[PDB]
Amino acid sequence: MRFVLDTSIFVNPEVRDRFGASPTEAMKTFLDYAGRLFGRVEFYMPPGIYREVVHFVDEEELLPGIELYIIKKPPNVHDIRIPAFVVYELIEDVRRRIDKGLRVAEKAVRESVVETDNVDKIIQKLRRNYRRALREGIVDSKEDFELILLAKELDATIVSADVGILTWAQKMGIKWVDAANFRELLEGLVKKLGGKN
Amino acid sequence: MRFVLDTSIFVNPEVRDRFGASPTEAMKTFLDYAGRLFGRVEFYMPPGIYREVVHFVDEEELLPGIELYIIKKPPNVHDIRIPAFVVYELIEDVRRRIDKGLRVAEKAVRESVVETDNVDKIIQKLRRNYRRALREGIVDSKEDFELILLAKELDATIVSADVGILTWAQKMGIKWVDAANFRELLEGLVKK
Repeated sequence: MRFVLDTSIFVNPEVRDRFGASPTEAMKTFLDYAGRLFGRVEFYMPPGIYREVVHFVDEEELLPGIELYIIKKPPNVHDIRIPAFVVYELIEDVRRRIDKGLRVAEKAVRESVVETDNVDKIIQKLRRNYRRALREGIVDSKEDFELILLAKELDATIVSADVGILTWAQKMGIKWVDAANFRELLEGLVKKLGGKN
Repeated sequence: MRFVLDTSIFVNPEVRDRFGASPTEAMKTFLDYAGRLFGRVEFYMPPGIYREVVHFVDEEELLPGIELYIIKKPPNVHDIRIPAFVVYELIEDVRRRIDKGLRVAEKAVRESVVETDNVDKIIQKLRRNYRRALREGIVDSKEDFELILLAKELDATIVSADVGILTWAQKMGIKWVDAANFRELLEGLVKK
């Protein structure tokens, strides 16, 4: 049994809280389950996803588990074929993520700026935040593709709280589970396989 | 012989001028060649590309040719498989198209915003121009994929002046020609 993990159960405050009060504690709780399933169940992340979660998590404090129990593996691309509609999936993902980023970038400017600020100061704040929304929207959509393609090739279950990802997985015939229910699934996997829970 | 046409030879002033002084004139000149090659050479556009060209071209003033000699055909997507690296090509294309838009949005904001605008007005000018850059960057990248996939399925030659599209065609082993030389290519086909 193989799982491909999105950032959700570690970095999304409304789902990672089922595992811990911080990303580091959430990861620690996850790794305790992953350790108890070592050799029976494998957990994968594309490298770009892993780099995002460990921006928030204390990697040094979670050795050896953080390196042994999460497999960092980019999907294979050479000689691999995918449905053509995947391109439309990626396009909607980019538009979905960028539109949200623009709102976030706008709301961020409207909290920092005061009516007395000059024109150039206002423009540089919006341009900076808009540029960040675009670049993050693009990388994250590519990372979404990596997750999908990795789980497809591994015949693994995707673990995410992102509705767009789960619908995309569904359409491609990829197994998935809602990340909000992942701890429940992990608890049931330990009980099905033995050992202290 | 089959050709898949980008907007270039109709809407890009630096390329269509080789066919006519306006998009309508360019289309008229092109249809002149396309009519005389009817039955020998077929010309295709994805529907989204066609709608873009005829926003600038008076479709009414060019009947019957504009309807007979250009085949509007979306690529097939159902049950179609593509190489996975196409998605990476599309990602680079999106970034390329968005980057171009940012320059357009940049100059447009720079001219539109004035010292007197309140905070709401500056934000609305910036948001409006950036959203338009994003929207067009997204549509153009999807149309670029439609062009690419169409030419793939037809084994047709892409006709474009867009560096992104030609590089994408090259990587995928799709025939292409620089649209700046298309009239010259058409002239040589007609003499045949």
